[PDB]
Amino acid sequence: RFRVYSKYLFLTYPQCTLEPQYALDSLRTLLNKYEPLYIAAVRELHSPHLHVLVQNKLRASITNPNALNLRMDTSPFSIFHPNIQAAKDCNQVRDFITKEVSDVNTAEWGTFVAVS
DNA sequence: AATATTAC
Ligand SMILES: [Mn+2]
Ligand SMILES: [Mn+2]
Repeated sequence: RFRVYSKYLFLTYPQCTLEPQYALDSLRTLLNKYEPLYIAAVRELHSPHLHVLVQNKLRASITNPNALNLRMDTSPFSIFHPNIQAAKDCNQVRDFITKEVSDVNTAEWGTFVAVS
């Protein structure tokens, strides 16, 4: 039985290559009930993988482990599944994934929130 | 969970 109940989410999509911008744009509508405040999306192309950090205005309660899955819009139309965690420190997470980044592979939206 | 071994 899986439950993530948090305002702040650290997503990881292994073996995933989605352009960070489209991952950001569609995760923003998937999460729109929780009013996303800030989103950062970083593709790492050295095990190719996505990291996403999401700061919402309301505590998101996620109980469907597939609710955030993403599908390519071209062949082979693969489902991409994330590790979904509550972020223990948004500053540490942000630091981790932006350090992992070229600035071509990054996508931000909104104003970063200074958690307390 | 459920990608996968990536994930503060
Ligand atoms: Mn990484
Ligand atoms: Mn870890």
